[PDB]
Amino acid sequence: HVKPPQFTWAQWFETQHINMTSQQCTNAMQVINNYQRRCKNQNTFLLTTFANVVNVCGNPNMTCPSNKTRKNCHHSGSQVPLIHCNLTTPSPQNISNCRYAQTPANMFYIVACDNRDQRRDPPQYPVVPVHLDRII
Repeated sequence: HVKPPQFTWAQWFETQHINMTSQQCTNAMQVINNYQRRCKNQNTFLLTTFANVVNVCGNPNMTCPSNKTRKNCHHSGSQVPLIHCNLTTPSPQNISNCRYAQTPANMFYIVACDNRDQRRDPPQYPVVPVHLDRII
């Protein structure tokens, strides 16, 4: 996974998975895609707060289903409302014209968390989410 350089991993997590800037996937995805310079095939927005995800980082460590040598993952405990956005119409030379479907659900999630970026993440949160590993 890669991010634009002005973001820490936690900031990028928040941009991709928390700050759904419209309740409509096509609009919300414009932000992510404009930053990544491509249309993502799929993306999940969790209808939860960043603070709530930080607190999930405090749940017991577990193996990450997507990256099995990693043990920095944490299960949400409870289901949360979320929205899955799926690309319906690619437009790689004009990202603004990508269109998405959306699928609401209530599901558990598994997040990878790490120590914050020393220089650029706020000291408020020593431990931050960095990857949305799995939805279940």
